[PDB]
Amino acid sequence: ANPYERGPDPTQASLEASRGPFPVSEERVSSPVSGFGGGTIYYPQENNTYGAVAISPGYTATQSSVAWLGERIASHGFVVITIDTNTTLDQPDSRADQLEAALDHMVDGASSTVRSRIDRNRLAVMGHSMGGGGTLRLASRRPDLKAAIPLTPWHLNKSWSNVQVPTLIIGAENDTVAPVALHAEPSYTSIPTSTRKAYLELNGASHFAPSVANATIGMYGVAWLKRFVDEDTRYTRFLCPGPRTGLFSDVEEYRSTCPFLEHHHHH
Ligand SMILES: [Mg+2]
Ligand SMILES: [Mg+2]
Ligand SMILES: [Mg+2]
Repeated sequence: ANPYERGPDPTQASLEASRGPFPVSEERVSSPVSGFGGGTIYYPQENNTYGAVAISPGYTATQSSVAWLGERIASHGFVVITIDTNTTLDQPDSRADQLEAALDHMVDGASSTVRSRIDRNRLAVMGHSMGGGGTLRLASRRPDLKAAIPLTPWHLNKSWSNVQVPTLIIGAENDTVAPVALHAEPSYTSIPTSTRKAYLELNGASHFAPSVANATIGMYGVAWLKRFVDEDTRYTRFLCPGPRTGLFSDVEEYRSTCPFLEHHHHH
């Protein structure tokens, strides 16, 4: 059976809840750290190896705008760094470099407590807005990553025809900053159909929906990471065919390259 599985069997209820099943502790990153502005590493207290996730905030924002996400995701069994960027005005491709440097810091710069809890073969990135653009760029050039989740992404580039990393893009229907028509949707469509991918558009939502605790983002974010960072097929049933859409849905639409096919071993 899958040795990367962690935590009890998921339900809709457990994934929509404020916290996952794992108590978490934090490590503040040193002042001058190489390649990014600083951050907070959230890690399960329970001594095991977990996947690791770097999360970038957006233009004019700090780690505080994605702090909820780092704690919520860590509590489902992941090591998560929420970064500050060099400056709050850094553009998406700079945020891509800073996400990569944060991954390097978790495996090669953090305490033994942190390094010992990471399976460094199993890594993911996430980001809000320009951080979401950074997620796409880094994914484009690191096909070794297990997952990428751009949240209401902004990037001047719409063409991601090289991305092989399983990618879940969350768009916000009423986004006026990074309209899904100009960013999320063309970016999604350009990703090769051979890539495991999905696009979840939040009904009614604005650009800033990922900057505060959201049950839909939390549920689908966690389930994506479980499915791909942990290869956890207990989570496939939430992703494929995916959430109910329409008028009383929190989801306006959902696209995917479902089904998501598994590999396996015999004991
Ligand atoms: Mg086994
Ligand atoms: Mg709608
Ligand atoms: Mg749409």
